[PDB]
Amino acid sequence: AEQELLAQPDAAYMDEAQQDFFRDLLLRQRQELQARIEGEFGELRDLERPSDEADLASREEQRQWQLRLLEREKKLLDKIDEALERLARGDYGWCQETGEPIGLRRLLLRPTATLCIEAKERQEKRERH
Repeated sequence: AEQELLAQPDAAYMDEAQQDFFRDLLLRQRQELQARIEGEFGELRDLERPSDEADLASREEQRQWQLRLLEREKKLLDKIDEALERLARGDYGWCQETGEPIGLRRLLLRPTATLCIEAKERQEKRERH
């Protein structure tokens, strides 16, 4: 895998190559998410289909569930679009609190992540109080 290949470079963290890698990843996820949203939309235009009196009860509260997913989903898209821009500005891959590098492994599992590990530990530790 290119993942294998990538997880072998060194203090070349976020060079033109490494960046080009994640731009690919993100865009793929973007198109995937985009098309999945389009799904949950028509999946909604199926509860807008002519309603009946009896099935009205559950069908409404089912539409209620959809709208929250469709909402989570729609936001996730922006999260990606934001990271895709971070890449353009050349601010990608770096921890926002401390300019420190965000793990390459880390970024692989969540390309969308904005903090490095220890920053997250410290932010979760504040949350505890």
